[PDB]
Amino acid sequence: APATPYQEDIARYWNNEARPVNLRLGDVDGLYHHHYGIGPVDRAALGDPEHSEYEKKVIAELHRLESAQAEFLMDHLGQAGPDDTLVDAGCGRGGSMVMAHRRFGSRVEGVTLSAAQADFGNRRARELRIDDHVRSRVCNMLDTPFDKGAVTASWNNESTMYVDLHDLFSEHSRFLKVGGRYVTITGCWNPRYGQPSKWVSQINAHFECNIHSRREYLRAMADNRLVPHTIVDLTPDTLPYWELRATSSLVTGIEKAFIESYRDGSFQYVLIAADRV
Ligand SMILES: Nc1ncnc2c1ncn2[C@@H]1O[C@H](CSCC[C@H](N)C(=O)O)[C@@H](O)[C@H]1O
Ligand SMILES: CC(C)=CCC/C(C)=C/COP(=O)(O)OP(=O)(O)O
Ligand SMILES: [Mg+2]
Repeated sequence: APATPYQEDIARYWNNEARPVNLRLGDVDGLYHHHYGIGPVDRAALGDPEHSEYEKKVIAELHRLESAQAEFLMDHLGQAGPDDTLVDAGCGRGGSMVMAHRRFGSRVEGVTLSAAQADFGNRRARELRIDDHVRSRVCNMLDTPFDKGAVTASWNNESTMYVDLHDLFSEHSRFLKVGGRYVTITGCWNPRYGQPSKWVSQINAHFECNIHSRREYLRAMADNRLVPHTIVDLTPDTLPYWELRATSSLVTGIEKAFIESYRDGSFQYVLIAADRV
C-alpha cells in the first residue's frame, strides 16, 4: 500500500521504466545502475569515432563512469565487514548493492518503491549466489523495518529528490548506530543562484522529482544528528560523462538541461558524507 498519492506515482514511474540507456549499460557487466557518472573519459578505450564498434565502446565507457560514481560513494562509508548491515535507501535495480557486498562482505538491505526493481535485483542476487546477504524489498525509505541503531552505514544515491529531507534524515538517523555513517550523492539546486532555474524545473518535470536546495540538505542533516565530514562539489567531475552521453544514440532528451544548468551554476552534483553522532 502506497504511503501517498505521490509515492504511488513514483512506484508507477519505476515499475514502468526500462530505457536502453540504463539496461544496455547494465548488460556490460551485470551491474544495473540508475545514476550518473564521474571522472575523465578514457579516450583511448573509445578509439576512432568512425569505427564500426564505437557506440558499444561509448556504452562501455559511460557504464564505467557510472560504476566509478558508486565506488566514490562507498569510499566514504568508512569500514564495514561481514558482521555489519548496510542500507541502500532507494535501491533501484540493485547494482550498488552488489558492489557494496563485494567490497565489504556486509549484509546489504535495499528498499525501493518498485516491485519490478526489487524482483530484478533479487533475481540478480540469486544468479550471483549472494542472495543470502543482499536483499531488496518494496518499502517506503521514510518508514523502514530496520531496528533503531541496527545499521552500520547507509546511503541515498540519486534518490533524495523524491522525499522530504527532514523525514528522510530522521529515518536514517533512527536506524544508524551511533558512530554510523551516511552518504548521499545528489543533484541539488545551488542556493547561490537564488531559486530553482528553468533547467532545474525541466529536470523535475522529466522525472516527477523535487530537487532540493543544497541549503536544505545541510539544514535537514543538522536537525537530525547527521554531521557532514566531507562535502565535494562533483559538478566538474560529472560534466565529461554528460557531454559524452549527449553524443550517444541512447540520449533521453534531458541532457541539455543537466549540461546548461551545471554550466550556469543553477544546479550542482554533490557528495555529502556525514557521521551519525
Ligand atoms: N519514498 C521512497 N522509498 C523507497 N525508494 C524510493 C522512494 N522514492 C524513490 N525511491 C527509489 O529511488 C530510486 C531512484 S533511481 C536510483 C537507484 C539507485 N539508488 C542507484 O543509484 O542505482 C528508485 O529505485 C525509486 O524506487
Ligand atoms: C541527479 C538527479 C536530479 C537525478 C534525478 C532523479 C532520477 C530519476 C535519477 C535516475 O537516473 P536514471 O538512470 O533512472 O535516468 P536516465 O535514463 O536519465 O539516465
Ligand atoms: Mg542512467
